[PDB]
Amino acid sequence: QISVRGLAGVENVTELKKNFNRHLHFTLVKDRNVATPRDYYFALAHTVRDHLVGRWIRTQQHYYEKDPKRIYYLSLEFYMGRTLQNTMVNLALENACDEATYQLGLDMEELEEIEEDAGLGNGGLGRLAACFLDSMATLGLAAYGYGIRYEFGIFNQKICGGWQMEEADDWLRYGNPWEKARPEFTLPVHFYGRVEHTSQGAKWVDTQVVLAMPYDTPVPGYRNNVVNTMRLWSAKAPNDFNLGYIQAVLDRNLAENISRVLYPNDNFFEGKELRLKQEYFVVAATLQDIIRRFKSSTNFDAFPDKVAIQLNDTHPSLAIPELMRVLVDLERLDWDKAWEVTVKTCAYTNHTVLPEALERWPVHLLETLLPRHLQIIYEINQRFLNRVAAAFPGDVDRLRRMSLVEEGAVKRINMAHLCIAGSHAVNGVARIHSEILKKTIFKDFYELEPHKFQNKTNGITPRRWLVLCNPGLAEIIAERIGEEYISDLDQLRKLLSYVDDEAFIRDVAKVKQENKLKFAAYLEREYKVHINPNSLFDVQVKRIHEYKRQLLNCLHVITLYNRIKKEPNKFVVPRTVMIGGKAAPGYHMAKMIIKLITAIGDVVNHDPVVGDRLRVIFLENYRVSLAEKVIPAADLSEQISTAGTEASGTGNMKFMLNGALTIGTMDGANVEMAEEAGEENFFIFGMRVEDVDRLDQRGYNAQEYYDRIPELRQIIEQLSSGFFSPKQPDLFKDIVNMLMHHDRFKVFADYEEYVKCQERVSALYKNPREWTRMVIRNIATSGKFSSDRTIAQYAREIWGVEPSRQRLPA
Amino acid sequence: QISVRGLAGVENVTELKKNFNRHLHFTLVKDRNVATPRDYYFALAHTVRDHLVGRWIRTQQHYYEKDPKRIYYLSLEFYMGRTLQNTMVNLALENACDEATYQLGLDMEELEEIEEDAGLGNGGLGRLAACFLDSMATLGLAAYGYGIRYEFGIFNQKICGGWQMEEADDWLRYGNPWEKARPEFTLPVHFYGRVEHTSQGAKWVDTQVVLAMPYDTPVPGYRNNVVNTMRLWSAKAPNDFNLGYIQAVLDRNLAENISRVLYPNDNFFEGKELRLKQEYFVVAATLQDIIRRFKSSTNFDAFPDKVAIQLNDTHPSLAIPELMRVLVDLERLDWDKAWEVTVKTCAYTNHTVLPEALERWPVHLLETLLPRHLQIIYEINQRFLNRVAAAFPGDVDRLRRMSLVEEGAVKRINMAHLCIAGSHAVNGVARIHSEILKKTIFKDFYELEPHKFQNKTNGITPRRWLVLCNPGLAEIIAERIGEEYISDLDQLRKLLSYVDDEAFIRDVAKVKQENKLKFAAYLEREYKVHINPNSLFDVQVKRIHEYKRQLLNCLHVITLYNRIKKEPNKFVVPRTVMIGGKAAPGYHMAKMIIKLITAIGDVVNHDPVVGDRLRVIFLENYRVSLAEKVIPAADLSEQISTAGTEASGTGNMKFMLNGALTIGTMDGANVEMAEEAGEENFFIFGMRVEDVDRLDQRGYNAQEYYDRIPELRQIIEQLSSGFFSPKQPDLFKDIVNMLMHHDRFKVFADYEEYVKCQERVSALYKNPREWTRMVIRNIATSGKFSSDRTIAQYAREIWGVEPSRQRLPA
Ligand SMILES: Nc1ccn([C@@H]2O[C@H](CO)[C@@H](O)[C@H](O)[C@H]2O)c(=O)n1
Ligand SMILES: Nc1ccn([C@@H]2O[C@H](CO)[C@@H](O)[C@H](O)[C@H]2O)c(=O)n1
Ligand SMILES: *Cc1c(COP(=O)(O)O)cnc(C)c1O
Ligand SMILES: *Cc1c(COP(=O)(O)O)cnc(C)c1O
Repeated sequence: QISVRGLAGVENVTELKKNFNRHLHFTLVKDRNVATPRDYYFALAHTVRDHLVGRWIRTQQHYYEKDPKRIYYLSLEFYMGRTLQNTMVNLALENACDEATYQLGLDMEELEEIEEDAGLGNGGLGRLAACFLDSMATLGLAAYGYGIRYEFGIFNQKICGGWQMEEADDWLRYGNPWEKARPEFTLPVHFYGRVEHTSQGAKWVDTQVVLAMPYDTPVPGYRNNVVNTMRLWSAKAPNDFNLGYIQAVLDRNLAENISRVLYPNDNFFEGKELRLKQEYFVVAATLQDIIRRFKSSTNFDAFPDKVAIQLNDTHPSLAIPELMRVLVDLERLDWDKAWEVTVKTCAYTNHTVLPEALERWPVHLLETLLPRHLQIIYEINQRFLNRVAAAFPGDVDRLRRMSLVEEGAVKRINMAHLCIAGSHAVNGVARIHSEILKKTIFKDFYELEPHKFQNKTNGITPRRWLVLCNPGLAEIIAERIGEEYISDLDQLRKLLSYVDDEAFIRDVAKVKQENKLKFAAYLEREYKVHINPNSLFDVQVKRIHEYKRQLLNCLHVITLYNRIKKEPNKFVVPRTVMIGGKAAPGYHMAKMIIKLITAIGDVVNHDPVVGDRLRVIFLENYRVSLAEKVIPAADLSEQISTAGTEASGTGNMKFMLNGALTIGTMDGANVEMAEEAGEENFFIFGMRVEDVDRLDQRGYNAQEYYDRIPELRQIIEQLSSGFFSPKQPDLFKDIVNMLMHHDRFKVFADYEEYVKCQERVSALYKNPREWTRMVIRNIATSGKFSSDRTIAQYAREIWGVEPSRQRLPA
Repeated sequence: QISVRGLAGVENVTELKKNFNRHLHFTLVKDRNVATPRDYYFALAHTVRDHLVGRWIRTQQHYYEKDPKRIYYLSLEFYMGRTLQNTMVNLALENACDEATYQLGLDMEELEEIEEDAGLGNGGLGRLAACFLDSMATLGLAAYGYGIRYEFGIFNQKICGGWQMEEADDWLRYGNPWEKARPEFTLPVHFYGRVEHTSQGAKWVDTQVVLAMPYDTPVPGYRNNVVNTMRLWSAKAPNDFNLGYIQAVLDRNLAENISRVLYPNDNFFEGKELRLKQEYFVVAATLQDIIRRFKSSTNFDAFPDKVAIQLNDTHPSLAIPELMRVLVDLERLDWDKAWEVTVKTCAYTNHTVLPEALERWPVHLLETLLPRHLQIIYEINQRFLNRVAAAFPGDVDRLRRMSLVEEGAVKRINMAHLCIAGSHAVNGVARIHSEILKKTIFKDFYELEPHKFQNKTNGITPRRWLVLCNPGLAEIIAERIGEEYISDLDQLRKLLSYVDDEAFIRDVAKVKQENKLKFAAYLEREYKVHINPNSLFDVQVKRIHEYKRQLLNCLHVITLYNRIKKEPNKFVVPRTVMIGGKAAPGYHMAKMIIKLITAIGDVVNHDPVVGDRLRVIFLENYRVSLAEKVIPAADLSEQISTAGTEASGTGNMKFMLNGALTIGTMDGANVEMAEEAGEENFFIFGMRVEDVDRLDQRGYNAQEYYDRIPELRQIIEQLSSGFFSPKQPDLFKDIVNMLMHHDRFKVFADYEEYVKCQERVSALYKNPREWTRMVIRNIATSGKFSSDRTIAQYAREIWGVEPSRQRLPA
């Protein structure tokens, strides 16, 4: 059908069809008379999977022959989403498969909607890992993703009575055709026990053993025949476990619960034992696998030359003391040499500066669960502080500030401090975030070892986030500059020479209109909700959190509503305000924010005077597959976190690449995006980081804004009086109280400028031609935000390996 | 290689090889350089499985088109064993596969040893179900096996320090290539709740829901292209289950524990709630499936004409009140009509008369778990007793004896009484057992409804128990009378005309010698134990239980030992005494019996004076795959249960078909076996049922035998004094005490005659020619014991369907 989707050759279509029927028969054991759409989806998935195996096997054989340096990306989250379409895109089988299923009398798009999302992540951090695996394979790096195969991923969100309800994400129910169990490579992981000091070295004994069973999933690069591996561990009890009889067998669940479910917290630390077990489980099994592969290439001096371990945040920070444990206790290396190897092998990536998100584990927990690791951590701390004391003689407070051990009610281990000490590189995820790390929370560490600190601005893969979700846009772009940009996004700059091209302007605007129509139809299909395709699509999708300020968006919405009710017969640009995202189960304020959003919709969407001029919809169960649908349909991207809180953000990049203009604060990557496109082509507003600091030094008093802004006051009074909750007048008392007395994120401080900026957005939307020209300038300068650029920088500046675009023989 | 194993055509071998490589590559994702024997086993299994699918699909389509009466065999146990070789035998692919793997450079026998046993059973009852499925498919019946897919089957037995140790049977660890999950057919099962009585009928509400997910396994008939289905249910929690957040997800295990593990009891009832849940779980899911299939053929009058439900013991007895519940509460039929349908649909098979094995569930358990079913049971009881009262006016004791409700400390429901009342047929499993049912425990029921009582003597499938495990014997037999006997075992009688044939006598004896050599080699291979292949193989394999009297065997062994020590330089026929079997985890006496056996071996096997004249080995982890190895190698089959206790026995039939002579009591099927072969060709001894009764009436006093039998006294003194347990002189005090004061099975009463009979066995073994001629007379008359004969009788006399030998188009 379309160019970028590959060729539909006669031979290939014929071969796909026969293999499709073969799997339906032999694999699914069904016939065309009893087969259901799900059956057809699986027949197609297995057919596509077959094309991966040959490449998968030779890629791994290749790495064996050449023995390049291996990159191990450790993460407790991999937000993969669906795999079928992505695989077809990277293998250039999309048009062929579409034609083949068409000839078999089936609609491939219908079949793609049957695949469950692999929701093994919470949000940005997990999605970044997913985009990174794609870029590493596309850049020909010998990389391996290592994580946990959760039986239940992020919960499915249902909205009942306007409230979020959670339900188990049983994503493996019908089976996962993409994974391959490798029980032959099962490894043991130890817990509890005690430390015994003998003649030669310490020994960790009397431990409880839990088996780690690996499952491998292929990660295809973009049309280069490279297929890397993502290995996820599953917990299994040994057969002699707890071995009345019946109970012992039933108690096997205790050990296997380790890989049962993903903790649903976004930017928030919960110090539960089960979570600590998951963190060690992934680290212990992974390191054994790494060392095994290394030995099958004694001389650990070359370990750093053949291995690179990237820690996605502090979640897998135990890799540092675990590596030391193995080298010292098992391999018998002296401490100093072991430490040298560890530091040169590990690298740490920080993703946030929010205090409540940093991991600080209670010493009593580590003491009971991992006694040997606690001893190693103390030793690491002791030697680290000796170095600090020698560099800053007499600075006793610096010593207490930099310690890995925090004193107080309960002693805790600061995992971030542990990561900085044991890594040769520490990076932030956006220029401003990395600068904040050096000026604030890690200032002491930066002064001790300035060379360790770097920046690696985040990115997104243009395969899934452009070609896959927006083929219409990828096509009109390819028509003008070719297909090369898909693996070299910087080429989009060439589109700048078409900003005055009347044909292109029309095509860009047409693609957007088509996406909006398709999404508007979807909302009625699966959610039965009417919306005006002609209105401006104002969307904010991301996890619900106070720092992301969905509340500021709500205030604007209510303002628009009050203004209409004030001057009913006055013209206003029609808007469809869409807000979506999940709230962590135990985050009360976040759940109240979702309720407020639906409550506003209940009032606004049923007011006759408003008509189709303003709609407020809450997008239920926001996840990767839904993002691929709503982002291509958006006109306005809301990125309004309080300056200094959103480390980078990645959703912002997805919107920019797909034709949406951005309204946001100078926070995270927004700064670099505005810098690339030009501030005149971005809708910036609000306090800058320096302004927030000034306000804090002076003291933030929300009452002041309430007293001086009539429109704001009216909104707060509506909330308090029950205007949005008739039957429950004080339903939103907590929200008002927080906004008025303890708003850590200064919602009111940016209200005026936000509303003003939004007016400028509406003014531009009234001029179709100029709105589209600004969109073109955004798309044309989004090249820097490709994860291929990010990974190439990690490769050269941290891992010490050269990326490759060379194809492998198919 | 051998005739009975089929042809190895050029086309077939070529096709098998290419498909083998295809699966190794595409299915296992491996190459010949990294593939392990397990990998090769799976490549072969998938290759063989492919040949099943076509036949499997058309067989089921066939039943849809013709709509014959369906047979549903409900059992909580299906002792299947391995599936690879059995599938090849029934599809006539054995020689072709052997040749193909040979050309690929692999030993197929080595690969077959890698497959885990499907140990979803405890012993005879479970194995019978397995043999029955094979015969039903071979006889072209539209039959379905329905059970539970236990995650853990019968435990693996390890022997440590002479004691049994149990370990989880994680048989699904590497995956099961034979099963096909059918999540699309998942059904809900209800538990707890309460009964609500409304205007029209009762309603079962406020129940907890557990999902039943089916897994289908193909059951191929013998070379007739018929492939039936065995559907096993797996427990799954609904996604809204218990829906802090984390705990709710983890608690899903509570519901899924229902299908976690098989209760390891043989001939013993344990009234645990979890077991009751398993029984209802299989019954509820199965009945919904049956009715669904029936409706997809309102007129429930024809239900009995299209459906037959066979209850394997009382384990699935809840099917009776569950069927009533559905017809009355859901379909709205009047009681009388519903009862008529139920009775004509259900049939019950009793497998034992031991009081401790009968199911008697506490009313308080049913009351809490299945409130509606308890009400229905009371109603059934009320109407049943009204019928008894009308037939035997004034006989109040009969009323209390026949009630389904037993009074006492705690009220219980007698499931056996429930089954007789709600079934149109009740059968025993051997002539003598069925007669005992009518004369004793079910005497009252027989007098009320004589027509319901039948006999269906058990049998074993000659495919697995002859062709598969003893190809050498199947071959020499086929050489003389053809291959027809494999599906018509009665033809073995033609072998009677070869009893004087010198060539045949030599071949029969040669096959046995080869089997013994092969097994002797196996014992050293996997268990490192030396044995003399020239000695007589005296084996007793079956679950450990006091009624099976492994203790009587031990007494004989010790007698042989003492006699040798008494007259060292006297000649005696060399013997290798092999005893094997698992003991239920909570059965103390059974565990002490295993310890005694090993202790005897410790003494006997290391006594220089004995030499290679006597060896005592305990066969560890006895299971189906081990039975297929030891039975073909046995010379003497020990079937020595106390007369009246072994309902039928089936191991006895396996030994008879494979060339072993039998020493046993006139119990169970032994009676019919001796009758078929002729008592002169059987080694019968001991009390007959009538003798046991006489002894009980008089009072069994073990002391009497101890006082009058010097040799017996010596043995008891050796046991008591610690002769077999030096470091622990009183280790076997419990055994001695039981034997002397409370032996329910009169071990001493049969001692003298047993020892005497054993001497007659040794005398015959000294004459090779005559021993073999007697063996030939046994093999030649074992035809009656084929499960094809048993099933044909069930079909005609109970289910009302005609068996068919006609092939289906392949
Ligand atoms: N636990 C955490 C910490 C940070 N983050 C997020 O990670 C992404 C990727 O770097 C950032 O772009 C985002 O700004 C940050 O909040 C997250 O999703 N979860
Ligand atoms: N729970 C029980 C009850 C009887 N049985 C057994 O069933 C078989 C098959 O009919 C009989 O041959 C055997 O005699 C009996 O003990 C058993 O294995 N388990
Ligand atoms: C891209 C993405 C995110 C991250 O969005 P931000 O706005 O950067 O927080 C979160 N969830 C999903 C499903 C995503 O695709
Ligand atoms: C045949 C068989 C049985 C039944 O044996 P009996 O001696 O009749 O009790 C038990 N276990 C296995 C593994 C069998 O194959």
